[PDB]
Amino acid sequence: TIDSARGIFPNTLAADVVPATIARFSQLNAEDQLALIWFAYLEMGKTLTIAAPGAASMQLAENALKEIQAMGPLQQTQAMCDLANRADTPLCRTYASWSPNIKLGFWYRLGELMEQGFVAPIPAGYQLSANANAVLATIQGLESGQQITVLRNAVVDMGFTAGKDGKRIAEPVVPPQDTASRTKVSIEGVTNATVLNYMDNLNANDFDTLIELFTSDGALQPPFQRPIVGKENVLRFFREECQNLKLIPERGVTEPAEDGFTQIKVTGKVQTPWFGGNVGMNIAWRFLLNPEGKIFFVAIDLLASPKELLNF
Ligand SMILES: CC1=C(/C=C/C(C)=C/C=C/C(C)=C/C=C/C=C(C)/C=C/C=C(C)/C=C/C2=C(C)C(=O)CCC2(C)C)C(C)(C)CCC1=O
Ligand SMILES: [Cl-]
Repeated sequence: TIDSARGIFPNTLAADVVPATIARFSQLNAEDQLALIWFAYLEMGKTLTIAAPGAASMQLAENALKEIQAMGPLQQTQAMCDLANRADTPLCRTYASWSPNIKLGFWYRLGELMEQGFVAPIPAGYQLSANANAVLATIQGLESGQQITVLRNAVVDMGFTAGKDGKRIAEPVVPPQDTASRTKVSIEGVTNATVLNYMDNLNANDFDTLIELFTSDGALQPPFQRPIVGKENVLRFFREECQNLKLIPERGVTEPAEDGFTQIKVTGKVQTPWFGGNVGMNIAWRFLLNPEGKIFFVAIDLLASPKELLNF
């Protein structure tokens, strides 16, 4: 089953401090949630610059941003608290319809406006609650790759989803990289063509080729999230959330599994277009391939430390 395949390579130590820290953050008072992330954002910006949101994304968030910018200060603060509290409001429903990148670009803009004083800032001299100060301390002790994953997950969690098949807004799909200019990965130990083609197609934004590597019932499990099952949902996820990554796999190991299956573990690094080469996340991929080589299951794990990379 997909759910049992979740257990392959049980030695892999994932960075479960990330969902732990998100769960602590999610307990906090909404104003402290907003202050804490402001605090973390300012500090992090001393050494790491976030890439600008794409034009399409900004256009899609523009109405909502304008609405907030038109509010009085107290209402601005209430609107941001509504998003953090996951209140059911029109703003919260609009926000929930957005892909992660659009939500991130919305908050990018608000951060700039708060820095400039045009959107109500965190109150001057604000002191975090006892629980919130310790949450921030944990965040600031993590590796940058973990730090940025905590911030993304806090952003994505905000807002209010009412319904099963509500509208989904995402950025337009980029055209795949021309075949001529495509790079090929090299992985120590691993010549498996399905793994190599996985990595190379994702790096080229070639989602239609990538999806064809999977079994019809196959699943992909992103870090700290449940498996996404079947070709339509996995392709959806590629198109909405997996554009412009850079996968830098380094080494792997290849083992038999029950029934002519093969299990392969690869470790390496990943860069998100929000940070480019300044943040390299430590990642493992865990593949379960059927006898024909298609992908029945792949898990992508954020690793606890670089000491989890194979043969560090
Ligand atoms: C919120 C907020 C603010 C602002 C906050 C702001 C502006 C925060 C901005 C935060 C940003 C821009 C975070 C970006 C994170 C991106 C990550 C972790 C991507 C990981 C990708 C991975 C691992 C993908 C890997 C993958 C591989 C390898 C596969 O093989 C398959 C695909 C898959 C995707 C799984 C303010 C500052 C205004 C204060 C108030 C406040 O609350
Ligand atoms: Cl990303």
